[PDB]
Amino acid sequence: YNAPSEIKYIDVVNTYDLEEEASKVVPHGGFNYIAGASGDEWTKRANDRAWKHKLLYPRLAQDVEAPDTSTEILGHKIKAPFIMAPIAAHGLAHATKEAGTARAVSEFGTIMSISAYSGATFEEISEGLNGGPRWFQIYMAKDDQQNRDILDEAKGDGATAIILTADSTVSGNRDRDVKNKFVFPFGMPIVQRYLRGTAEGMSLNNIYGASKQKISPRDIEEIAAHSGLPVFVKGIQHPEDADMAIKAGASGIWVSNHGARQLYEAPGSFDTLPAIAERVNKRVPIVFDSGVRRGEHVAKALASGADVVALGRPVLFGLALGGWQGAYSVLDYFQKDLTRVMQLTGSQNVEDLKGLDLFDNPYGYEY
Amino acid sequence: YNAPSEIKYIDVVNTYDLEEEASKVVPHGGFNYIAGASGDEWTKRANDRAWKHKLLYPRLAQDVEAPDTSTEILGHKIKAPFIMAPIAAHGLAHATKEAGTARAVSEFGTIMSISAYSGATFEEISEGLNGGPRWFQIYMAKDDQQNRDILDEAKGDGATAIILTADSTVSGNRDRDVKNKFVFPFGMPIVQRYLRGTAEGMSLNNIYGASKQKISPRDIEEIAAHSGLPVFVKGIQHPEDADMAIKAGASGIWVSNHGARQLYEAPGSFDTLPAIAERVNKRVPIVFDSGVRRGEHVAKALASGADVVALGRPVLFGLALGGWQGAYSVLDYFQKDLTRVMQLTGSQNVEDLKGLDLFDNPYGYEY
Amino acid sequence: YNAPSEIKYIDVVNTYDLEEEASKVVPHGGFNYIAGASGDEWTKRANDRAWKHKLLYPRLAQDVEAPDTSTEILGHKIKAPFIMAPIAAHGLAHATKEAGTARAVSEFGTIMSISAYSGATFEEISEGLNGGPRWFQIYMAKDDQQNRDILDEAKGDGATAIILTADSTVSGNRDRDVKNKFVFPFGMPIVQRYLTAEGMSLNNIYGASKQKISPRDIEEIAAHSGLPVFVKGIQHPEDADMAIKAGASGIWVSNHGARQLYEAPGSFDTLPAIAERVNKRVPIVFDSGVRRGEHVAKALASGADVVALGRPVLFGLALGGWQGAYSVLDYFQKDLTRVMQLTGSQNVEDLKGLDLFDNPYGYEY
Amino acid sequence: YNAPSEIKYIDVVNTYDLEEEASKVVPHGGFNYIAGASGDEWTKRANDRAWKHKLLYPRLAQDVEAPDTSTEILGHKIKAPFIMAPIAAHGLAHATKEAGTARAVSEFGTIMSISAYSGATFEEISEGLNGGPRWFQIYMAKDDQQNRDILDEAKGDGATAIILTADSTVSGNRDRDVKNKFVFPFGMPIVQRYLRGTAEGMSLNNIYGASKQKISPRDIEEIAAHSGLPVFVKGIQHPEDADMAIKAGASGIWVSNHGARQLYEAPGSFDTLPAIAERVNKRVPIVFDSGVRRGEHVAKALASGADVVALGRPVLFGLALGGWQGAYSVLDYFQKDLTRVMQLTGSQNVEDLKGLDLFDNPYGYEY
Ligand SMILES: Cc1cc2nc3c(=O)[nH]c(=O)nc-3n(C[C@H](O)[C@H](O)[C@H](O)COP(=O)(O)O)c2cc1C
Ligand SMILES: Cc1cc2nc3c(=O)[nH]c(=O)nc-3n(C[C@H](O)[C@H](O)[C@H](O)COP(=O)(O)O)c2cc1C
Ligand SMILES: Cc1cc2nc3c(=O)[nH]c(=O)nc-3n(C[C@H](O)[C@H](O)[C@H](O)COP(=O)(O)O)c2cc1C
Ligand SMILES: Cc1cc2nc3c(=O)[nH]c(=O)nc-3n(C[C@H](O)[C@H](O)[C@H](O)COP(=O)(O)O)c2cc1C
Repeated sequence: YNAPSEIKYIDVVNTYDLEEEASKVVPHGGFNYIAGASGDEWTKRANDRAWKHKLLYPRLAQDVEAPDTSTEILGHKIKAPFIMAPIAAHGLAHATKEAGTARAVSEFGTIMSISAYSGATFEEISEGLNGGPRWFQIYMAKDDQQNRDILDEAKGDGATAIILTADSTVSGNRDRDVKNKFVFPFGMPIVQRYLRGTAEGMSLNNIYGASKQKISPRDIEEIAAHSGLPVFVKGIQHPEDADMAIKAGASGIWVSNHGARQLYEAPGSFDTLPAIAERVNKRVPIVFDSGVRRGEHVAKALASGADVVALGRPVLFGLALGGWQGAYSVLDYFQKDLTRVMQLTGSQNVEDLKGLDLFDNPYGYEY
Repeated sequence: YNAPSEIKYIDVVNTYDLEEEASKVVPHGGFNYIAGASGDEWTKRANDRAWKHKLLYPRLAQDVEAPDTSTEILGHKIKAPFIMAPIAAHGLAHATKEAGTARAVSEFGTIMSISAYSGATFEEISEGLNGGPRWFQIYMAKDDQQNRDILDEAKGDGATAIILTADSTVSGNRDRDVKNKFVFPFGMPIVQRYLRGTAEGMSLNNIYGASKQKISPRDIEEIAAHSGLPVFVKGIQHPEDADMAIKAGASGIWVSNHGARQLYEAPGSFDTLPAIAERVNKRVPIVFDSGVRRGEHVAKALASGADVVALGRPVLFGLALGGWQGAYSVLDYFQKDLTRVMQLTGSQNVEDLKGLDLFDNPYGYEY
Repeated sequence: YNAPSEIKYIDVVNTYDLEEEASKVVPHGGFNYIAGASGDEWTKRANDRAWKHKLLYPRLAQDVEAPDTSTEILGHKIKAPFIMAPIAAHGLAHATKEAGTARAVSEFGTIMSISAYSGATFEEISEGLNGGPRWFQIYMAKDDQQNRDILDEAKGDGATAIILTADSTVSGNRDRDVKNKFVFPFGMPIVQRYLTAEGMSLNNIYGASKQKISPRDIEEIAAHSGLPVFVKGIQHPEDADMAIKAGASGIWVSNHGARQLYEAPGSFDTLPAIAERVNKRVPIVFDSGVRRGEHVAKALASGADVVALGRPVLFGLALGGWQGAYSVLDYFQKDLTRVMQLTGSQNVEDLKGLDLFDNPYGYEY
Repeated sequence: YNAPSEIKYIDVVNTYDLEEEASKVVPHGGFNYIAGASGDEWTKRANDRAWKHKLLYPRLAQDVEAPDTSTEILGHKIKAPFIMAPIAAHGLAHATKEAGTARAVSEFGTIMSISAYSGATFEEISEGLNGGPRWFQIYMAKDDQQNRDILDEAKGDGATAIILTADSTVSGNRDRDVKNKFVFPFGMPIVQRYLRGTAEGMSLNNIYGASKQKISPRDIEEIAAHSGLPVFVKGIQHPEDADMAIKAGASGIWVSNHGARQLYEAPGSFDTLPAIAERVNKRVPIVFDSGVRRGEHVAKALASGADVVALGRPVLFGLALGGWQGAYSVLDYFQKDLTRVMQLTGSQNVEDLKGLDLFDNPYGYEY
């Protein structure tokens, strides 16, 4: 598998351009595993276009200067209101894999979420983190002792939160991967204990098939009880699931449609956030993902009831283009992009973003 | 007329790509008679885009595993909540014609709808069905006695329901077939008695022209009284017609716009379904059709008041690609497609689909 | 300028296709005069896309057979609920000019509307019409004598109604015509008295015509002529009130095929508010974008009594003289007949009562 | 830097065509500095498409002839209800630069707004104006004394209003300029004092960066007191900013989004105008800009609460193609374009425009 290996900073004009730039250096199967989505990708497009539904106001004479992007979540002080989403198999994008990403996230000054489907070991990722905060994202085994073992290993590594991803009990209908007969070109060491052999050579379909299908609210209770860490439930698009998760002992709600990689013909993730936030009613923090590309998207999420957002495909494409420094350039971009938005919207700090008026655009994308 | 004749299973990634595939092995005229619709096909596009007006939510920690697609309608146990739509002249798609389709439907474990405009005889279809359940779809004669005879032969053959299609008293404005000067290359044995001759060489316009124009609610009561079978009324897009039909003695409502092949500049069929379901108020079963291409569509139709859906074009395209095995592959695709959708929506059985919350998408297709 | 000249029937599958086909037989400048509209033609597209705002229902077991398309308007019995709209300089389309259209309209069995900016004389047109009804559409001279004379000539020739066109006091911003330096290649007998048209822009022609039309003008035309008067060009309900009050016997809802005010609604979208104001006081003619039987149906379900046909008939004339134009009318009649059968309508009155499905998603659905 | 120099009238069919025409005579970097906007320019498109949201009615038999376009604002009599927007660096478009634009505006008979980021000195512009009225647009220095001098200097030149442009406290995300590495090829003599060096070679990001970031309502107060002139606050899109501005001593409101060059993923300017006009409630005059390309636009804006509009890009494109004569030709087109719209909408004068009904188009651009 010919993953790129060059390490270098990159100029980011916008993150959209990074997709096509990455397509030229990443192998065809892996690239399309990363970039693609369910069906004909209408819900991926909806994730993007949802940002035009609520528009930002420039505000004038607001007595603002040098906006501050720092915030805090569950007692982590972070440099900007975003974190790194859990993403499988970073080796598809760059030879330095999750250790590359981890170094970038750490030196930038935010939180790394570690996928259970990582192609790096905890030891390898930890080398990249170099002390930096990490949250571990579990894809559950069917066997209870194996979940206890995985969670114990995650906690031993330093995780300060557990992310239960529950929107992938079976795979999405990912046409590109089907058409490409995509299989993983390397192992997944954290979960291989419950796979039939090694992830190498398996389809995602069958790896999710090995994970737990019959997730119930008791799993949230049990993960909380066992780990003693705050538990996020990830993949929420319906507000009743945020109330269920909280009542089952969740410490955070992670609004997401898995980057449109899961259920097809579903809403753009952003359009779901306000009802979710209204139901959460500030009981616990909210992480939002699925389609964040610009500082304006960071701002709009917060104004709509998120505390932080999670970043995904653009960081991975930066990773492809420049290893840890390319991924860092993308994080840096987002920080600067937000800073501009903060200044022009009249926002001095992060809490101010959460209070912004939004202009309703009933005409949608074509205006 | 060089119809395809190969029999084989086929890979279905999505049903949409089956159209272009079928186009390369079906003669130009018949292919376009199958794919085409009225006018510039805006209402066919509407049938497809309607599915984006109501969007599915993924649901989490639902305690669902191995969902069951099995259901029952008018006492028939079927393997999934879909049945075969009545479609004329399957020999246009495949040399094995309706006998091929029958075998696929029967082997799969659902209901075959026999079109009065079949190019195959009752016994030739019965061959392929091998004992499997069948519903007969009447295009009425003007002559009362010819209707009684057609119903008698249908019932004698084993029909357990009669379907009256009443949205075709004259033909739609099918631009492709006008431009191609399409005429049928074979005969229609069941309705031949009222054609003045044979369907071979006749336009569809003139075949519809020979059937009954002055259909009335008495026709429904007469068919129910004579056959002694439950009667569906097919073609309904307005709720008042549902009230009419039930009052006239129908045992089922079949919501359909005939694949957009009849009235032009009409709504997408799915958009008309909630109003008709509300009016029906569970008094009889509802079959929905016109635009079903995905398991998501099956789920949405049920969530919106349908009890089952009927499949059309994609099963025909499958028949063209690999005979009965080809059509079978299509049925199997829909079954697996729906199973995924059930798992991700939190539906353990088919009844749970009927209670799903849908997200309203007032932006429509471009979002 | 050489207009086509061939006469023949045509196979009309839809009217949209006739635009491109005609483009291949009409000289460029003239064809684009016929086909073009103001600005980037956004409002002409709006006229066409408005039809998807209200959708028809198929209706079943309606006990209907052999629908009847015939109707009546201000005493004239017609074979279908449409008439020919007034259009200028038909010789741009076909050598046989307004006489060819006349004959088509006449044999088909509906009413012809005569433009004052016609290229043919009353007499040339009357031979075409062969005993058939006609409405004269006036563009007003700034001088009263000339209006009296035109009106008498028009009633002398046989006009049974008068159409006041009031939406063209100055021209639309027609970019095609400006880019093409388009000028009329021949003359308009009926109005040259206030100008020859040959070699002048439409801007300067409208320039000569009356800019300060007022409600008085409608009273006067009714008075002088003693014939039922239509006010043509209306898109706002208040002008329907203004009109009826000044003695109009009919409202003609229209935006001039989008050849006039730009960035305005599609014409069909304006129709309900106007019909509601009119409150069946006088008959309503509707135009600006009818292309299908479905459109005739929707306009009638929406408060119109008949529609007027424009572009497609003229494309039909380009292609095949009188016989082509006739094929288009025959198309519309048979197209309407299908829609009636599928919608559950036995007759034209049934069309005016159809329920329509509201589509708030618009054209892309 | 190869600015065009030809001086000639031009036959404007529509303003949109001027952009491509100008692109062939203006140097690449400059041209794209002028034409471009923030991000993917979605908000520049929204500026343009907002015009289709409210549609004009033709009105008949209105007894109207020879519409009068002239109007009055803050005691200037002007020939049509539009003025010239303050735009930096006309030298990017034409060697005659701001003196050329000035002559056109002066001869047409309206007001010139002078950008603090002019490439021409007050004297050069004054020569072109030849006694014509002028408003000066300030980009604030951070140093108080220096603002006093700038305003003293503008007042001495004959400014009869000051325009505070407050939506540019930092630059928009102008991807064209980033990608072209645009820097100014000449100086800005008026603001040299606070760049402490030439603008030549500097980016717009660093120029804005030198102007004042922390603009507060007190700045508006201090400018109105020190200058004794009516102050406009420019860049307003939210109704609260209009309240704030009038409260702080402003004598006019200027609704603008900087032609989409500033905050991205914001509304189209016109959609913001009614709510601002309702809040202002005729207390001061309103100038509207950002996307006016047609006479129909000027009408719609006045019908929506504007007193006059400000014209930007189309005028500069004219200047590129014809120096002062080409710019003049643009002003002349607008005036005739408006005149046609007055006649057909039944508007005898400018006040009549302000009373026009508009048709609400909820279907937006695609209809
Ligand atoms: C290539 C890829 C791999 C992913 N793998 C995982 C995973 O292992 N675990 C998980 O919880 N989410 C995973 N996600 C979803 C991300 O956590 C996140 O929801 C998504 O990337 C947000 O969408 P965006 O990148 O389009 O903005 C993955 C997403 C991508 C694109
Ligand atoms: C090629 C073709 C032939 C059809 N023939 C019949 C028929 O003979 N009888 C009938 O009731 N409906 C007929 N229909 C309508 C089908 O019952 C069904 O309503 C339609 O196929 C649903 O649209 P879809 O197939 O695009 O989903 C036909 C449809 C197609 C495409
Ligand atoms: C080429 C052309 C010339 C026209 N000339 C006139 C005219 O002289 N007087 C008039 O009242 N309307 C005129 N109209 C407007 C028509 O009466 C009618 O309102 C228009 O054709 C409706 O649009 P449609 O043909 O696109 O359906 C003209 C239209 C066209 C296309
Ligand atoms: C090249 C260019 C330079 C501009 N420079 C300035 C400026 O120096 N000061 C300012 O207040 N506005 C400036 N603007 C904004 C204009 O004042 C005005 O808001 C804008 O041109 C209106 O948008 P439109 O030209 O697309 O109609 C500029 C706009 C452009 C395109």
